[PDB]
Amino acid sequence: ADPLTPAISDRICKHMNEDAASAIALYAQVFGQQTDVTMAQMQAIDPTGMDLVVESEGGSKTIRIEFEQPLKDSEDAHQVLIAMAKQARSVGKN
Amino acid sequence: ADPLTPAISDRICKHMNEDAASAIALYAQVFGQQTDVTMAQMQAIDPTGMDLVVESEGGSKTIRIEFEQPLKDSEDAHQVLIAMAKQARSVGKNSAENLYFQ
Ligand code: HEB
Repeated sequence: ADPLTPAISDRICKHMNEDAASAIALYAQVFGQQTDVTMAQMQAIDPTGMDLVVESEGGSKTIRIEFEQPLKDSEDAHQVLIAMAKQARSVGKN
Repeated sequence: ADPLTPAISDRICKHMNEDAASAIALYAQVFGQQTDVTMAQMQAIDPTGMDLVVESEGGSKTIRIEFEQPLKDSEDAHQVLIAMAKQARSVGKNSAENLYFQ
């Protein structure tokens, strides 16, 4: 139940970039409305949103995705990210 | 750098059964040599191995997967589990098919 400190953010991003690099690209494609996503890495996460580095058509744009509900702790972030991954996977397969 | 205590095992297994249920089935399929796995849940994890409950059309079999290298801490476990999931996915991409001739 750790608060979303910058130290926690770097930890979440570090692990998210290696374990769920697939989900990060889906975030950029579905919620970030990015086409032709090659790679996507998480740069930061805070209570109100997350920042993604999206590689596309030989170009590295950084986008920001705002959570509808503000996050309070690490567990809150965990639950939103898992749900967003499911929502993204459903839309991508269709 | 948390040691792999029984309390840590319960936490890892809980999260792995929630966010990684797909990868635990690949563990049963690839490393556990189980064919036609319906569901697979992780029951326990310790430095020398992990215990899986594998359901295969009403089988509910408990198998044990022994790690090549003993785990040292929770970070080591984290790394090992990810590589095993990637490896399991890779072998799955090299698909096998019964072969028949014209
Ligand atoms: C933040 C919070 C968190 C935490 C603490 C964690 C922790 C963890 N984890 Fe995690 N994960 C996560 C969040 C997380 N996580 C996510 C979000 C994901 C995603 C899922 C998907 O992909 O969708 C994962 C995912 C995951 C997976 C899957 C991947 C693949 O692809 O296969 C695995 C195996 C893991 C492991 C793990 C471990 C061992 C641990 C302990 C250290 N993970």
